[PDB]
Amino acid sequence: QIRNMVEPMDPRTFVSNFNNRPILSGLDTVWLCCEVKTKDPSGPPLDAKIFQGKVYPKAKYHPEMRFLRWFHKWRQLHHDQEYKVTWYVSWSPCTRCANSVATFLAKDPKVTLTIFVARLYYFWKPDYQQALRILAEAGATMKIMNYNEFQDCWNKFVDGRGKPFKPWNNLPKHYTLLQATLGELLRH
Amino acid sequence: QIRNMVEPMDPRTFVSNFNNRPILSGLDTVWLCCEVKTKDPSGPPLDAKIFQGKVYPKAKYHPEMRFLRWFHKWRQLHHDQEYKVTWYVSWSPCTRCANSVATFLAKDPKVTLTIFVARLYYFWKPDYQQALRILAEAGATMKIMNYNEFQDCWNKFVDGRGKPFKPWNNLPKHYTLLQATLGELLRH
Ligand SMILES: [Zn+2]
Ligand SMILES: [Zn+2]
Repeated sequence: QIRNMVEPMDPRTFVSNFNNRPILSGLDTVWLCCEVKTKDPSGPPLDAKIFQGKVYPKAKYHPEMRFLRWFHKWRQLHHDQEYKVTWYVSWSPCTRCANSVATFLAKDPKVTLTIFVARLYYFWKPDYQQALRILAEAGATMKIMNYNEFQDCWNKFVDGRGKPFKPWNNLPKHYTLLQATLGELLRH
Repeated sequence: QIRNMVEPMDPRTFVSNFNNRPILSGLDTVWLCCEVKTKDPSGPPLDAKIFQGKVYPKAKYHPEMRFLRWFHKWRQLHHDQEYKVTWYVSWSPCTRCANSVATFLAKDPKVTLTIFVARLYYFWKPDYQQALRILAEAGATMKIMNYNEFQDCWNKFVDGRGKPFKPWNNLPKHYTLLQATLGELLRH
């Protein structure tokens, strides 16, 4: 049970940065909730951690970059086998980071990433639209966080204090918008 | 010109009821701006009108239903030829209105409708989704109002007032959302 493997983030912090209002400003931070497993989806969570970084460049200090460096040294300490990573990230990847995660997934065919985004990041600038396409073109499975993944993220990475998940009104309103957007953007 | 054929609506009313923030309810009414034309769209508009209806049932007082009765009476006064109707309605259609318009478009292969919605109405509830999916059958061309269609509507149906149309913030961002949602819902 990964609640001990990580240093769970604050409830007032989660409700703020994982709010899925598609157009939102005032959140300068992107929170990545990481989780490593084997080619199995049914066994134990093998390792887990929470990265965070601020959005202004350099992109070398972004929570998807902190992951890529961490997972490089971590892959060394464990045996060569197929891994299944999955992210619960607050904002979608930026443009430079999407290129890094693509070069990574390309070199290393044993890992297969799955990113759940709470919000799509600059879904209107066409640079960021091809960033999402770059990822799904490298093998990364891109999805929108729905009620289950918001809940499953609360249980696993928060000071839940046994408290159960409290969903805001307009969650599936925003979900239907964001899924359909990600659906159109990835379409080719 | 058609600013003369109708009873132009108020400027403060148009920005109010045609604002395209995908999520809205503080809005009790639905506004339908109609326009009938010939086979050739490069000709002038034959007639035009503004309907109104409150959003609560029965659907008999919905602005797309007042049209269906009005257009039946108007059809008689002219010779039979092919009409190209186009709506600029603020909310998308409800479920029962969509049945009317589908069966209506079915009786008369000479009419071809084009509906421009400013917002999708209850785009998350699953029946209101096959609601748009009906009109898509029986031929209705479904589209989202982008800036051009908002502008063209101000010109034709709004008491211009000698002040220019000022488009509201995030209009083409909201367009991306609603355009993506509608697109996915119609293939679904
Ligand atoms: Zn980045
Ligand atoms: Zn109706």
